[PDB]
Amino acid sequence: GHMGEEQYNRYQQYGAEECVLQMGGVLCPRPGCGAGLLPEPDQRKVTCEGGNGLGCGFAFCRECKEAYHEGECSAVFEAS
Ligand SMILES: [Zn+2]
Ligand SMILES: [Zn+2]
Repeated sequence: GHMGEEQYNRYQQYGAEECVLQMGGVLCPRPGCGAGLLPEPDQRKVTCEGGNGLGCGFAFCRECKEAYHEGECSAVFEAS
C-alpha cells in the first residue's frame, strides 16, 4: 500500500460564491444564434459551428461558457 493522496475536499462552502456559472449543456451566448449543440468534454476547442446557419466562427470556453480566453476561468492549473 504505497498509494495515498488527497484533493480539494468540501470544495462547496459558504465562502465560495457562484451565480449562473457552470459547464455542459450550454448554448451560443450570442444574440439570435441559439446554438444549443452539446460541446465536447474538453473546452480546449469548441465551435458553435455545429452545422446549421448558426456557426459564428469563434470558439468559446464551455467551462465558463464564455468567450474563449487565453487564460483561465477561475485560476490557472499546475502539475503539482
Ligand atoms: Zn453561435
Ligand atoms: Zn473558460
